[PDB]
Amino acid sequence: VDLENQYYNSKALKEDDPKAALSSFQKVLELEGEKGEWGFKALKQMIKINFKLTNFPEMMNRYKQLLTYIRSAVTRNYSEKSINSILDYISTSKQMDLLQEFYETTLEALKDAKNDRLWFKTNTKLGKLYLEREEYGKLQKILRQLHQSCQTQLLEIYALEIQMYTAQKNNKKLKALYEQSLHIKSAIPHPLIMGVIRECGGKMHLREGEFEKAHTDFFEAFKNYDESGSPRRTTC
Repeated sequence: VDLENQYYNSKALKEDDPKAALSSFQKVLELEGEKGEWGFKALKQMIKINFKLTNFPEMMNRYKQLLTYIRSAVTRNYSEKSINSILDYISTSKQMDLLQEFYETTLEALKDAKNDRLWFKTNTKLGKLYLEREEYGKLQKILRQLHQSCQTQLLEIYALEIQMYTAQKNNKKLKALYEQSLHIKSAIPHPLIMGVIRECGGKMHLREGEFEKAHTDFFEAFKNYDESGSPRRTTC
């Protein structure tokens, strides 16, 4: 039944040059869409060539065409892996000034209650891009959504909150957040985050006057920064 579409997708996959190949992928899409997993794969390749060579708004258009096979046609797992890989390619190639908008459209299209890690990790990395952008207004909305997703990951949300208030320079809030973050640390995996909050916890203890607790905090933070790497290792 799908014997044709498979072959035309595989035929358009070759060619090397995007000249005439993109129109062939468009012909694969123009076969009446009935499945349509092969149209998704055709557009996925179209995306893979578009941001890598020349024009970007066309990539945004074809990515918006990709964001229709999330719930219907193609399964959530294959779409998750495809979006993740595509986002990694753009992150390695170009910077925030294009990537942030694609992250935003991805989160705008993923309006689904069953999205657990799919919503979270995208919103978290967008939060990091919004930290690099020097935006703190909409970052609070992002952090509101991330905090309300639970009320492992909560410590990440607390680490982003602390990262925001480190630039905002609100000491009392950072003290409250660290004292709240100590509760979640009891049953948790082993990432870098555990040593990030501790750095602030050290500085806070220097602000209050407790130098021994600051010493232990900076020692354990330095151990975590030794396990991950520099630039914060030397400063810690």
